[PDB]
Amino acid sequence: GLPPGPLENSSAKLVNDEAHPWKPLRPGDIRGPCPGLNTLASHGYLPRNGVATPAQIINAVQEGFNFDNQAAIFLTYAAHLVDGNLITDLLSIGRKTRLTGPDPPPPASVGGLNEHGTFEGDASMTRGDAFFGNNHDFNETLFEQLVDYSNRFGGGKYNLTVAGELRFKRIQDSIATNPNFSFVDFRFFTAYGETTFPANLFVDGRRDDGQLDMDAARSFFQFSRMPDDFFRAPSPRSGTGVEVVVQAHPMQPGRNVGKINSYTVDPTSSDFSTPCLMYEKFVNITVKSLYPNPTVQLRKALNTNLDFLFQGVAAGCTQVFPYGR
Ligand code: HEM
Ligand SMILES: CCCCCC/C=C\CCCCCCCC(=O)O
Ligand SMILES: *[C@@H]1O[C@H](CO)[C@@H](O)[C@H](O)[C@H]1NC(C)=O
Ligand SMILES: *[C@@H]1O[C@H](CO)[C@@H](O)[C@H](O)[C@H]1NC(C)=O
Ligand SMILES: *[C@@H]1O[C@H](CO)[C@@H](O)[C@H](O)[C@H]1NC(C)=O
Ligand SMILES: *[C@@H]1O[C@H](CO)[C@@H](O)[C@H](O)[C@H]1NC(C)=O
Ligand SMILES: *[C@@H]1O[C@H](CO)[C@@H](O)[C@H](O)[C@H]1NC(C)=O
Ligand SMILES: [Cl-]
Ligand SMILES: [Mg+2]
Repeated sequence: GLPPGPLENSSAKLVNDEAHPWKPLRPGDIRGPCPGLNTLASHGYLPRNGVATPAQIINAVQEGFNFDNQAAIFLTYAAHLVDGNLITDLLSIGRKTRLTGPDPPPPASVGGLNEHGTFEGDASMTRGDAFFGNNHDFNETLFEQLVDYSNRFGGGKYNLTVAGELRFKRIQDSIATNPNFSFVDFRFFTAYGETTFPANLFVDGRRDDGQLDMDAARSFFQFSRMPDDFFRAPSPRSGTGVEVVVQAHPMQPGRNVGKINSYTVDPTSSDFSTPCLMYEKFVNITVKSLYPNPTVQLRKALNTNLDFLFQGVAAGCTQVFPYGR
C-alpha cells in the first residue's frame, strides 16, 4: 500500500487507552531491538505477534508516539528493504520468522530487525553488540549504566545531556571490547538519532520537557509498556536535539579492524556533512548487495519500496535507481 500521510490531528492525547491495553507476550510473539516498535506491538498499535506491514508500522509510530511522517517513512522503508519480505510486504520487528512468508534467494536474509549490520548495529544503549551474543534483548547491566548516566548528568532523568555522554561511553566501550565494532554509514546516523527518541517520545506529552524519569524508561525499554495514563507527544517529532548529542563528543565514522582498540576512520563512509551519500550508499551498496540480480516480481517490489524510501529523504538529495526506472 502507499505510505500513510501525516496525522490529521497531532494533539497530545491518552494513547494508553481502553482500545490499546498492554498485554504480556504469548508463545511465538516477536519483540526486537527497538523499544518503540516493541511498545506499539505490546499495546496492539501493531499486530501483537510483532509482524507488520510498512503501512501498519508508519500508522503505529504516528498514532502511538507522534513520530513525524518523514522520519517514519525513511526508517520503516529502510528497515523493510533490508530486513523485510518485499513480496509479502511483511517485516518482523525482531527475529527471523517463517511468518514473513516464502524467502527470496540468497544473499537476501529477510532476518527481521534482529539482523546485525543491515539496520541494527553496535553501541546500542540497552542492547549488547551482536559480537557478545545478543543484539535484541533488554540488558539490565546496560540499563543500570543508563540510570547511572541519568543520575550523573540529568539529575536522575534521561535528557539530551545524558544522551551525549552515554552515546560516547557506548562507542568507547565497543572500541575497548568488540574487535568487530562497526560505526559507519547508516548505523553512524541512526545511533545518534536513537539516543534522542527517549527524551522526545517517551516523555508524557503534557510535560514534553525532554526529561525522562527512570520508572518510565524501564517500562518502555524492558517491558515494552506505556506508563499508566501515558499521553503521546503534543506534536510530530523524531530526532530534534541530535545536534546536542553530536556536539558533546564529535566522532568520525570508522570500525575496529579485527582487534580491540584499533578504531580506524573510514573516509568512504558518509558522515553528518554528507547526508545524501548515506542514502546513496544504503541503496547502491546495502540494498543492491542483498538483491544483486532480482527476478521480475522482486525488481518491481524493490523499485516500489525504493520510491517510498525516497519520500522520507530530506529535500535536496537526488534519487538513485539501482534497477533502472
Ligand atoms: C519508525 C520505524 C522504526 C523503526 C523501523 C525502528 C527500528 C529500530 C531498530 C532496528 C533499532 C535497533 C538499532 C540498534 O540500537 O542497534 C532501533 C532502536 C531504537 N528505537 Fe526504533 N525504530 C523505529 C521507530 C522508533 C520510535 C517511534 C521510537 C520511540 C518512540 C524508537 C525508539 C528507539 C530507541 C530508543 C532505540 C535504541 C535502543 C537502544 O539503543 O537501547 N524507534 N529502532
Ligand atoms: C536527521 C537526523 C540525524 C540522525 C537521526 C537518524 C536518522 C533519521 C531520522 C529521520 C530523518 C529522515 C530523513 C533523513 C534524510 C536523509 O536520509 O538524507
Ligand atoms: C484533536 O484531538 C484533540 C485531543 O486529542 C481533541 O480535543 C480535538 O477535538 C481534536 N480535533 C478534531 C479535529 O477532532
Ligand atoms: C562483524 O562485522 C561485519 C561487517 O564489518 C558484519 O558482517 C558481521 O555480521 C559482524 N558480526 C558481528 C557478530 O559483529
Ligand atoms: C549485558 O551486558 C553486560 C555488559 O556489556 C554483559 O557483560 C552481559 O553478558 C550482557 N548480558 C546479560 C544477559 O546480562
Ligand atoms: C539534563 O538535566 C540536568 C539536571 O537537571 C541539566 O543540568 C541539563 O541542563 C539537562 N539537559 C537538558 C538538555 O535538558
Ligand atoms: C549510485 O548509483 C548511481 C547510478 O545508479 C550513481 O549515479 C551514484 O553516483 C551512485 N552513488 C554512490 C555509489 O554513492
Ligand atoms: Cl508528521
Ligand atoms: Mg544494536
